[PDB]
Amino acid sequence: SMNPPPPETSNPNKPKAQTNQLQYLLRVVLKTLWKHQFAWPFQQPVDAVKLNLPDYYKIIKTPMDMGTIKKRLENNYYWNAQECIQDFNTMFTNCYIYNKPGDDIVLMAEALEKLFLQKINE
Ligand SMILES: CCOc1cc(N2CCC(O)CC2)ccc1Nc1ncc2c(n1)N(C)c1ccccc1C(=O)N2C
Repeated sequence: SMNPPPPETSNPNKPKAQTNQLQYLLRVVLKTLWKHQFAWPFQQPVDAVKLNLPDYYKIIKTPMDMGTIKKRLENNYYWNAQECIQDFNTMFTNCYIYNKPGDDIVLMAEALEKLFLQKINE
């Protein structure tokens, strides 16, 4: 019947930071993934209503997507780069937990994860 609210992208109790690694994650790592041909499923929250996934938000306890990560980065939401990296890992992990080995969406996530890891190697 209804999707939960997307994850928060701003929080005035949460100190704003921008570190040099966070600056790289936005301007290089997120930008590279965002423009990839496999990005489209991950550019917004999972729409469990439209995809007809009544159990998604029961199983996936920390939903995450790159639209949220982009906004977090743009809003200086993260305290350091490790917390941003954790969000990306959560995003890939959610897709692997909900879906099945060999599903196209899974194979897309694995390719983006590999790319992500290659880019965070600078
Ligand atoms: C922006 C446009 O988004 C979509 C368009 C279409 N279609 C449908 C069929 C029409 O004919 C044309 C368009 C289908 C899916 C998406 N979006 C989308 N968002 C998130 C997920 C995802 N798909 N996949 C594939 C998953 C499917 C099942 C369970 C989980 C997921 C999943 O883990 N993620 C990340």
